[PDB]
Amino acid sequence: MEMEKEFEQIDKSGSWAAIYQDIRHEASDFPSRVAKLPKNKNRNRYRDVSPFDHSRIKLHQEDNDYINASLIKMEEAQRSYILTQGPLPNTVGHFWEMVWEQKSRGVVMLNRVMEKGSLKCAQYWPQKEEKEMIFEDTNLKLTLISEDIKSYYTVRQLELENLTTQETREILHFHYTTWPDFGVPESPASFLNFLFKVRESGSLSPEHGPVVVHCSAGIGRSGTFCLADTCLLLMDKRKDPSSVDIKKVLLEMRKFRMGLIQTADQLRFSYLAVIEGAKFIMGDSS
Ligand SMILES: CCc1oc2cc(S(=O)(=O)Nc3ccc(S(=O)(=O)Nc4nccs4)cc3)ccc2c1C(=O)c1cc(Br)c(O)c(Br)c1
Repeated sequence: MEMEKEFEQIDKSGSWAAIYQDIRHEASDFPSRVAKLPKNKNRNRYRDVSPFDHSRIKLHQEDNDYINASLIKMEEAQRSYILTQGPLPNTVGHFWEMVWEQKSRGVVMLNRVMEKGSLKCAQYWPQKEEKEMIFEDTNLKLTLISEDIKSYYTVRQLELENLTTQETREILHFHYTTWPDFGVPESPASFLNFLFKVRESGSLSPEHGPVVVHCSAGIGRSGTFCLADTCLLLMDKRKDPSSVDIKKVLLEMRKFRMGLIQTADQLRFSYLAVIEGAKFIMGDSS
């Protein structure tokens, strides 16, 4: 397995930061003019994380169509993802409008609402069945249907209702709750399990709109999720799985949203996830 030995090489040489800087300097740079318009400043959580104009998700409202969200299209893998920031108190309605308009079936959340004593995103889903949320600005209603709390993640069934047309849709919320406040998980086992539970739900499948994936900024943990998913799918599709180059896949995804994978530790973790996921498939039973 050519990837595992590249991993040992980099580890032995302690050159993860070196590899990561090469990726940073090779990464695409495209205009992000809409994101920097002054009227949009309170729609962005971070000054330096903007969607490229060419891949940004547009809301269907003539008013202001801006949301900090990007479409990542992986042609060969036939996967699409929407990566977005954790919603702000003033953008929770826009977030659910995007979910509605894009026909998404799943929302993947990779952070806790509070980490390190600070708020990382708004509480944007209801916490009790009988206390639904209404987003008056985008005319949507959100009801908690069920909630299944597991050791490393929680899954919620939500009902989204378009109050204007009275159409309703079932949305699955996949909430990974155990990413550490600092650094990355020591083992990728629970993260890979989570990813494949999202897969089995149908939320990544082509009959639905793109999954919505977010963390704090929508580039770091979120990038690790998409990169691992796409790499593992490509290894199943190609005649030669060892031809999959995680660095090249990462650079292709960075054509669609800047900053994916924020630290050298996240880069190493992404390799480790792909390697261990591959090895699990090679020993798979049935
Ligand atoms: C490929 C995705 C996946 O990758 C994983 C890696 C681990 S791991 O971190 O503990 N590493 C690991 C663990 C075990 C093995 S193994 O040698 O025991 N191979 C297999 N045993 C049963 C089936 S396959 C090889 C590597 C654990 C769990 C998974 C995992 C799953 O949790 C998982 C896999 C599939 Br396929 C699946 O349909 C679902 Br649902 C979950």
